[PDB]
Amino acid sequence: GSMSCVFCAIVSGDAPAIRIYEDENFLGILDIRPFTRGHTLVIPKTHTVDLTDTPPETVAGMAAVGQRIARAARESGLHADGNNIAINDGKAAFQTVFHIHLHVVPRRNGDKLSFRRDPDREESGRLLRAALAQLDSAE
Amino acid sequence: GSMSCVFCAIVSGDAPAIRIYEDENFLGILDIRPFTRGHTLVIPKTHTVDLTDTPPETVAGMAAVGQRIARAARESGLHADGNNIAINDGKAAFQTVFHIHLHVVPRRNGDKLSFRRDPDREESGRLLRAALAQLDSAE
Ligand SMILES: Nc1ncnc2c1ncn2[C@@H]1O[C@H](COP(=O)(O)O)[C@@H](O)[C@H]1O
Ligand SMILES: Nc1ncnc2c1ncn2[C@@H]1O[C@H](COP(=O)(O)O)[C@@H](O)[C@H]1O
Ligand SMILES: [Zn+2]
Ligand SMILES: [Zn+2]
Repeated sequence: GSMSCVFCAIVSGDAPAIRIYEDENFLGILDIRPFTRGHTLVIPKTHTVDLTDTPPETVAGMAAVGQRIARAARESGLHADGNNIAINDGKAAFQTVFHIHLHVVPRRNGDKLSFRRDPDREESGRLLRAALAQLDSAE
Repeated sequence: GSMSCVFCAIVSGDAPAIRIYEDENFLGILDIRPFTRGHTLVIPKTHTVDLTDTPPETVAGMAAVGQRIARAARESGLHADGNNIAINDGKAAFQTVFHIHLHVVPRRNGDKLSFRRDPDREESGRLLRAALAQLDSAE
């Protein structure tokens, strides 16, 4: 899977990513074509393609991780006032990487975003990791 | 809550909706301003506002229900080839109803959708309910 799927390769540590979150089942990385700074992908470590073949428990967990990252962005040095959470199920819904995943796109009041390059993704990653660490400390 | 929040009112049976799904914790209804036919909102029966105050278990479950509706749309007479799942967390992310909810927007190959009126929402509801009933029978 690692040699044929870029998200499997990243999960296996065989392809590069700016990683911001990881647990037993999910990996959160920065998108390489961010809509906004801190645009994050939540990627189940098991390869399935979309909503037709992904266990509900995986979709459920992916959403929960997405929430955690959303909360972090809102308290982070990226100054998020909100977030768009998205799953693009199938090619007709804009799917281009055929390993299921969920987007967390940080938003800011008056950002005039319409639905793609971050001047310093490493900084955005560091800010999100610091915010996630802070949420962890508070619990 | 029912008199001050339109989604609470719908959950309480105090305001109209075309309902397509219901369990102990969630209600799925047709959006009144659909992006596509069968555009569905999944609404937790408990009122919370966004990702900052909604229990993770609720976000997780909302996503699972959204998946079920997505799968139904794909096998339905609305002919969905895919779906966009969205949560708009906060006003900065386009939130306009301040009771947390999740969008399932059916998509079709070559539909040229860009991110709003259904000629027959009752028909779209009937088609989704029939597809959901069919998924239930298969399990
Ligand atoms: N190697 C990669 N690392 C990080 N993000 C990626 C990589 N390849 C593709 N993406 C992103 O994954 C998303 C896939 O699109 P979609 O399938 O519509 O969610 C896009 O936003 C891409 O920019
Ligand atoms: N009474 C209602 N019944 C069904 N859908 C509604 C109603 N009022 C608002 N909506 C929809 O709820 C969504 C709220 O926007 P957002 O908060 O961005 O998800 C919009 O797509 C509205 O068209
Ligand atoms: Zn994969
Ligand atoms: Zn409410």
